[PDB]
Amino acid sequence: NRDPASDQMKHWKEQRAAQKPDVLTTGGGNPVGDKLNSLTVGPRGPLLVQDVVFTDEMAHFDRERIPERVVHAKGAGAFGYFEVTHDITRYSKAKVFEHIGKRTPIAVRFSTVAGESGSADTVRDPRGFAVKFYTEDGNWDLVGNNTPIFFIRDALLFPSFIHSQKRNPQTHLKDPDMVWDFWSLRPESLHQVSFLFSDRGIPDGHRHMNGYGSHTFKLVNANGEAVYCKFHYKTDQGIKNLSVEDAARLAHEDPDYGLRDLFNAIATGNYPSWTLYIQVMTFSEAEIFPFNPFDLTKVWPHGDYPLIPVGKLVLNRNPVNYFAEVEQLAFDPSNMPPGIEPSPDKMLQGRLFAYPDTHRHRLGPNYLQIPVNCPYRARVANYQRDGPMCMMDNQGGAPNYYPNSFSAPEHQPSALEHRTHFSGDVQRFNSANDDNVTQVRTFYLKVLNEEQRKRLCENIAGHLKDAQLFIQKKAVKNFSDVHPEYGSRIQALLDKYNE
Amino acid sequence: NRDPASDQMKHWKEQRAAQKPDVLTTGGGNPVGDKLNSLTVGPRGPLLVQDVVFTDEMAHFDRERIPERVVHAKGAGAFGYFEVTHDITRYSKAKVFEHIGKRTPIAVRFSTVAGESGSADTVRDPRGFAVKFYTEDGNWDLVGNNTPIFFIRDALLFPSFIHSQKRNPQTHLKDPDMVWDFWSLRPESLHQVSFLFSDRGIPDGHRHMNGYGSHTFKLVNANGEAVYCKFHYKTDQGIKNLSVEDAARLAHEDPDYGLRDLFNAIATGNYPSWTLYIQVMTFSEAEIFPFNPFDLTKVWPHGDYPLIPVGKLVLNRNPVNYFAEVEQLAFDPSNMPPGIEPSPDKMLQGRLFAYPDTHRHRLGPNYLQIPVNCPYRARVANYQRDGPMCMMDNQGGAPNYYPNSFSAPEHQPSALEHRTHFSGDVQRFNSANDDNVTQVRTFYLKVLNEEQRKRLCENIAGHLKDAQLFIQKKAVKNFSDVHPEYGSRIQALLDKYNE
Amino acid sequence: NRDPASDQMKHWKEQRAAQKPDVLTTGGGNPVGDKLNSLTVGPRGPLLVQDVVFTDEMAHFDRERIPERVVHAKGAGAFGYFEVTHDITRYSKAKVFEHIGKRTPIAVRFSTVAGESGSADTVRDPRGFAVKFYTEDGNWDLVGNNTPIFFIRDALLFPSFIHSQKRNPQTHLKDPDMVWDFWSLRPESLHQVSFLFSDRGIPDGHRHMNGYGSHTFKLVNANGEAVYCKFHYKTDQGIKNLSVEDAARLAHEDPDYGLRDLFNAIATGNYPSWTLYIQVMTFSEAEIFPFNPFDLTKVWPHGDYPLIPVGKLVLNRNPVNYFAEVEQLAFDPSNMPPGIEPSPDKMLQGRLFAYPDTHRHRLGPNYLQIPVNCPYRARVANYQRDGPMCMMDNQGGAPNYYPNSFSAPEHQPSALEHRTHFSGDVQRFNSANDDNVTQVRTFYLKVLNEEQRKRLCENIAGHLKDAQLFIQKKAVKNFSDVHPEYGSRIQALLDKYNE
Amino acid sequence: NRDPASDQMKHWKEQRAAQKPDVLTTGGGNPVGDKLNSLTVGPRGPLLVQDVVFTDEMAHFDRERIPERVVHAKGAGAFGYFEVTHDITRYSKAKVFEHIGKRTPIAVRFSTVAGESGSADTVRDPRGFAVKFYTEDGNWDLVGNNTPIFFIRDALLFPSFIHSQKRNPQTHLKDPDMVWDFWSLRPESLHQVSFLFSDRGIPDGHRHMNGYGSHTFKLVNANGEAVYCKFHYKTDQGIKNLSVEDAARLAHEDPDYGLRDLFNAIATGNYPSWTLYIQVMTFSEAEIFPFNPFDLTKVWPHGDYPLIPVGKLVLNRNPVNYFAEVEQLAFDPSNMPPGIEPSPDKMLQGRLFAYPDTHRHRLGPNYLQIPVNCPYRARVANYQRDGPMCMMDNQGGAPNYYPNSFSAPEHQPSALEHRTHFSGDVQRFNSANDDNVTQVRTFYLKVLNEEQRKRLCENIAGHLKDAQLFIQKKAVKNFSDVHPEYGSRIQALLDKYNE
Ligand SMILES: NC(=O)C1=CN([C@@H]2O[C@H](COP(=O)(O)OP(=O)(O)OC[C@H]3O[C@@H](n4cnc5c(N)ncnc54)[C@H](OP(=O)(O)O)[C@@H]3O)[C@@H](O)[C@H]2O)C=CC1
Repeated sequence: NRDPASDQMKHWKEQRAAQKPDVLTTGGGNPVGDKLNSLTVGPRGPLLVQDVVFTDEMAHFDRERIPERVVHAKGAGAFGYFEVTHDITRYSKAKVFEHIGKRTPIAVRFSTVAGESGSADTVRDPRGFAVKFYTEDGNWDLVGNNTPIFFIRDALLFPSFIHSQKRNPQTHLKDPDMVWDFWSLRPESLHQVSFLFSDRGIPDGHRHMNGYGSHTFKLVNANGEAVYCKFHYKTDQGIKNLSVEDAARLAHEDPDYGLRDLFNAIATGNYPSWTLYIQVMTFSEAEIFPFNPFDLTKVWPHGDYPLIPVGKLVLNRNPVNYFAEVEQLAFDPSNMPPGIEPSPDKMLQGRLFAYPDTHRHRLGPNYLQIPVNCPYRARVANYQRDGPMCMMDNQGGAPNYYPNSFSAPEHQPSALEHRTHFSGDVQRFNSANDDNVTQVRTFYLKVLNEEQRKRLCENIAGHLKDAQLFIQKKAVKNFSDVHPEYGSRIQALLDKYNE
Repeated sequence: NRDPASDQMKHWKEQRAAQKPDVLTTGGGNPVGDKLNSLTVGPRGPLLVQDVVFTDEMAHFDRERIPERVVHAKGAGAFGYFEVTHDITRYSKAKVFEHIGKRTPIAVRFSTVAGESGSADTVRDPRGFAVKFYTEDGNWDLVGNNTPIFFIRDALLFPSFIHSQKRNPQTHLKDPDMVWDFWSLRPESLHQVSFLFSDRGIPDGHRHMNGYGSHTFKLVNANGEAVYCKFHYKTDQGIKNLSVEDAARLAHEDPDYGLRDLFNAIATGNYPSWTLYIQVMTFSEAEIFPFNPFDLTKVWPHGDYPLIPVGKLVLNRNPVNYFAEVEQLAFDPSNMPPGIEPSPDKMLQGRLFAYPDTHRHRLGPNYLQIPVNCPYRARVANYQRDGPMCMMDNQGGAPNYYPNSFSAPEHQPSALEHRTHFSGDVQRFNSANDDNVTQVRTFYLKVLNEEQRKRLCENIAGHLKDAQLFIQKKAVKNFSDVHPEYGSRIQALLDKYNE
Repeated sequence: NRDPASDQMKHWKEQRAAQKPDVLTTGGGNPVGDKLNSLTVGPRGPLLVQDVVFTDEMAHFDRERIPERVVHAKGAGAFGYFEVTHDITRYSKAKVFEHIGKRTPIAVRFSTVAGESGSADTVRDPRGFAVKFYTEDGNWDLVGNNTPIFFIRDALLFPSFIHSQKRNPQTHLKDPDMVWDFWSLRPESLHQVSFLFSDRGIPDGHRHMNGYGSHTFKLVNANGEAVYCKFHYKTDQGIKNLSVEDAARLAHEDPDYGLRDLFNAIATGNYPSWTLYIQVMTFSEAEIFPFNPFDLTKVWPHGDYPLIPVGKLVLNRNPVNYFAEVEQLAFDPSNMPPGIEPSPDKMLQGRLFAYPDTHRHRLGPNYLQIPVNCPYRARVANYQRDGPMCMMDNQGGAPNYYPNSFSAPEHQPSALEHRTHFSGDVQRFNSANDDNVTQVRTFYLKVLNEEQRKRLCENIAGHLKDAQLFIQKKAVKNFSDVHPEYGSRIQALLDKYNE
Repeated sequence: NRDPASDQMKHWKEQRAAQKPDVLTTGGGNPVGDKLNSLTVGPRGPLLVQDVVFTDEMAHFDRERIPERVVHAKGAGAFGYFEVTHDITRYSKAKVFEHIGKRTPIAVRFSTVAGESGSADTVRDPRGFAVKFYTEDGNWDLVGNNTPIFFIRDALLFPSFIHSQKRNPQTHLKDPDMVWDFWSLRPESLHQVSFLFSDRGIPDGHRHMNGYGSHTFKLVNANGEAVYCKFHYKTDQGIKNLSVEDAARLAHEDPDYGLRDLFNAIATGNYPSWTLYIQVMTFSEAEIFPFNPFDLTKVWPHGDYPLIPVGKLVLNRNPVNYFAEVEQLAFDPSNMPPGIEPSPDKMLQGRLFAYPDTHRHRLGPNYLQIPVNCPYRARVANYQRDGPMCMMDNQGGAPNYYPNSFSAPEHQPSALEHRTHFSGDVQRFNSANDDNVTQVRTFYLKVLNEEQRKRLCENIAGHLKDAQLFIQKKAVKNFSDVHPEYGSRIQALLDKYNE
């Protein structure tokens, strides 16, 4: 008698004992007479083409795979609801926030960043925390991480950053020279790197970590007034981390530790939950903010910008088929219902394009008609047609052009976007040296105690150890810019690692 | 007031008059505020990425097209039912023939062969007549033509034949040298070419032609007893042809003559129907048959093997969305319910591989989950999993391996196929010199009268004249092998056409 | 003996006449022993799987087709050169214009707009005129039409317009009600529609029509100064059109009239050529221009902005394999070498995204690695890696991330784009009511003579007659906004055809 | 200084030291002026579509992934040559064996079977060992394992078997009951399962293991005489394994232990070499062989059928780009040059279909035109045309149909297959009850010593304990069917694991 996950097949048989097993059929529904023996000429003769039973199964096996996610490939999924606990209709007119008590079905995916489909869960890396809201004003995808910040603040460095985080193009091995050459040349990453190599770099499962929308977003109320915001969904189960000692053992003992823990939790009625908060910044407060309010490498301090609670996230359902419901999950930051809008955040702007595009590649042009991705709580009506694997009535014989005098769907003026005024030059602005150390200086000295600062440099030194000396001296110098003792600790550890 | 086809949008709006038009939404279900004006900076400024309304629409527009069919690309569709009128249960145990009165939902596609998506309907070519039967034991695709025979009798020559009937690989033009160089090198085409260039080469729409399964098929009844058979669909609307003169006029006046003719018919309640007949040959009679009974270039003469009535095919429903319902239609001759099986027809054996193969490319690995391709009157249960665009529960948490101790689907031993034993060396047997002339001589002398043979040579000479003299003399000689006068009539016209 | 098009294979054999025929192989290069006969057990036995010769040919045949172009599917191709004849280096620093006499290889594709792969060439429609310049600064794609203007001025209407021009989503028929309903609700189409329905709507082949960039572009010289421009590449063969009477005859007599004609021309040494002009507008003149200089439904009058000659485009080579060379051609308006840039033209803005997107769908992620699409006169080096069907060294073992301390490719600061200043509310500005008639009024009264206007109304009336009366009366008033006699001439024709 | 693998970028820079960095261009070859900062409106403004530098970079990143291999996903690659050292031309007429001393370029891929792209290398599993021979008669793909046998002997069980070895359809976890539920229901796997859980289940890298073709193949010499054969390709480095103790440790310390080991070896001049042997069975010996000579779960004993040496395979070159050269490597067992032919092995027959099929999905229809998949030592000439991503001239304007009178490729009668005679009922013959225990018994009793048997049982029990008890005792029952002492040593241990 084992954990509920391993008893998956066992329960399925029990859940069906009263029923008789179905007739085994071909993909076309034709009953198979025998599926253990190939159609051959004589007992030791060759196989026939006429064996259409064989081909139909064999061919589908051959196409079982789809391209994995280009980032965050290793993933865990769950389902539940979002429930409003406070009224913030003064900030957002989004129906998902309409009144206290309102529930919205959600879909959540947890993931790592660099690891592939088969990688270990208990490794040092950021963690994905994507949430899909099935609202009546369409689907809302809040694709956030377990950190309030990221390593870079311009989307043009994202493909580069990821490459450096993955495998060498010739050797196909993880190479720390790629890792630290990038990080040391781009000191803006100092903030997020400090987070990653801290205790929270290896969370104890998916239920013991916080989530952040990271990006500054725009909220718009009914009168047409707008504010900026941050999304924080903090763990109700409490922050708990794994030791570098306990994370490494698990890496071979249970590669899918996070997958198994989440599944076991929900299956056993122990439902994990998060409390959704926001921070709010007025357009006025945005212009006087000491840093760039849309810099993804920046946080909003809690003292100046307190958390305003909105609701609860509860995961109370395990997926039924992992592939069909979790691996085919597609999240689009461009999915924003009326009342929630993007800020001019350089990184967020890039994500508005990238995600729908990649889903059309990874899953298909009509990925939005896949059940788990469908906005099934909205009525989709538009002038979009066809595409590979078209799955519904394709909107019937409805007029497919707009405008028309034949009463096909109409635009909704209520859903017009907030109008902002901008001015300046149209060119590429250098953002590389906005203040990269001040908030990092704050994190190191004020948030961490002396013991965590000690482990922080150790985790850093242990990985920086593999880079060339010129990359090392560059990294240490970048760290010294945060705090001299911080920089001197890492290199002090390095002088011991270099024998 | 006009024909029903053109009034489609008019009728669509009338059908909705009580309702108010829907809110125009994105694929993610988010209402759009305006879909007539782009998000720009100032009235004459640049476009913004944060405008996801444009991208989501445009990106979908970009992927509207899927590969057209490699052959029979130009198509017309309709739906209806198959109804059993006579008892043929002594020959087949197939549920589709179970008792008199039995109805099966069907799907029919009509097509030409060589023309691409935009070509004219009224051209000389064979015609497709594919019928999809939605039976309880899965789908039955009886994929037939308007001819009992074909141009070739070996599956390895099919790509070649097709290439020769389509466009020249350099000029992208129809090439008479490609067409007849082939035909003259493969005299077996003499039978079907004679059919093609007769009156029935250009049918007056799809409602005035017969359809044939062409292939000899196998029928197996409840006792496991087997016979060979042919399928015949004779028009209840009567054979009716176009003169080449009026077919040519319609080619520019109405490129979609056959498509609209069908649509207008059904919409005005005038439902087209065909009468299903069979011919039956016992294992005893097959071996004493003068020719190869599985030779696709051979008919079974009515004198020896008369038609046995089975039922009626009735088309009484038009497609609602052509693309979702007719362009994504997939017929697999390999889709055969218990009671219907393949003969050793070299060509039919080849078709068992090709169609499922091409559909996985054209539509996708999971093309059978598309509504019109789905066997919705049967329960698909098997150990096939995953694949791109997985659309249902993916059969849940059911055990995905076979055999298993967990009550996942089981084979059904009753649905085993009839067992025949075969022998001779396993080798590549030459089929080039089976009787190519006897049945053709028969067709020329017995079935055609003096005026139709006269037009037959005129229709042939009119096309062969564009081929080189060495090809003409080669083709004519093949026609001379059929009948001296047949060869001599063609050469008489060619000498005038050659100036 | 026949035209060069018909003798393609004939010449192919003679051009090879000295050599022995090559060994017929599988895709894996294995020689075939027999490709006319299937491997079976006994002369009348079932086909074997062990026949991998059959499978390999058939499997490839099954995948011969790729998704056709969403628009401009019916096409003719040629290759040649662009030669600079005049000096415009004071306007553009682009290498393609560097000195007089300089030649650059080009590729040209001709197309209609609405017709599918099999549709007729000689129909009333705009004509595609895409030119790809293989410059040292990368490829330059000038994707223009045979008209200086278009039907719409916002990219959000393009999917709408196209749908209206193609087949009904239910009946799959061309629908005059769809066609004019769009046009009548959108009077901005009045300009281009006026072009389309008089003589130049049906050009006599591809060599007797002009080409236009239509869009306003930006030119930037060595001093960093910018101007706006229009591209006109006018035919050296002279404008020549087909009458409605016989253009219709060719639709059925020779569906590929332009396809054959273009091929025949080059092969017989008559190389077609076009003379490239530009028009130039300063930023200052853009500010005083009476209309929106980026309204695609507007021309720059020759009086105000005279043509400046640049060079010749000459097509002097026929393609060798149509598919590999013309069907796989991908033109990207986003392909612009340093010195040539986009204006804030809304329609042009949309094309920057749309074209690269669909090409990744239609052809593939690595579509730029296809020979005709490859920038073979430039050195492609970047941090792009992998993707489906990667065909080269994949840039070797070079570092794939940027920045790096390992001497991977570097930015070229000179190649930065022009800096413009923009400001205004970020909002969707209504352009629906920009002047729709003035330039149209000018075209009607000043450019056309009395019979061309008479023929113009006939062609419109001949097409509009099939639409509903409310659509007719709506359209006529739109035409009346151009000129009272114009609307009334059309209306005089409609009242008798409506019996 | 570090291992050669880690110094890849260091060395890349050195090889380039004289050179200055390339001009960074778009995929279309246009140089980019700045690729670190985005095109925006104002320093803190929104992103523009006009930034095509960004869009195309992101879009290509979005499409970097292709479906990983459905099996054998985790892989290592190397290149070298095959050298003939002995004469076996009396057995085979294949050009790869034509004379002593002859060298042929090879491509090798090493792999696990079940693990995905991110899985650990040092796990208990079979090892893939594929060799691609680039012969003048086309490519010869010898797709073998590190075992002479397999778990099953019929192709219809392969997809089922694989699923059981992979992840649970709901929980997405490795599931021990799935593994053994299958294995215990199919006792033929006892042989391969016995091999797997012995020392050689976890080899010390890829250079310390043997390769086997496993399948019986056919050899044909010039006289048309045929023999059956097994390929045994033995390591020159000697068998060397990792204990499970350090194999578990290496699993988290170095996920790509084998990948790095292979690369490091080749880079340091330490070239791995293996010796190719064959076993030969005459048609006469096949009829008297006590077991099925085509049973993939059976070996040919060395005593009756001694090893005949053929040549050497040597790997002396590392890949330059892993993706282009190793991840896109495609092996087809159906790729067989004249002189090598398939036996009637049920499993091998299935693989003729499966591999070409899956590659058309994974890589593309035209995957054989990929450099590493291309038969560059052969001339591909045939009548195959078009398809997505066509990369050469597509065989020019050559005639695309066969037969033809225009001197296109001709079949080569020399390349006909060996002709065999067969007889029997065409039916599905049951292979479940061929002798499943005898050859396993000798391995346990005669080949293993007393300590290896002890560990064999420990490793099984260590893994089998996780399955349900009803599954365990059934599996244990199979082990006792091999030998009573073998079964209960295992059973003594499971009962210890059952607390
Ligand atoms: N046996 C068959 O299935 C067919 C036979 N034939 C040809 O007729 C010869 C004799 O057949 P037999 O059965 O002995 O005598 P029949 O006269 O009974 O064969 C009559 C068949 O010829 C068909 N037919 C009549 N005119 C044409 C035409 N212009 N183009 C194509 N088909 C036409 C009829 O179609 P309908 O059924 O509408 O009268 C009928 O099916 C055969 O050798 C064969 O070549 C022709 C078609 C099929």
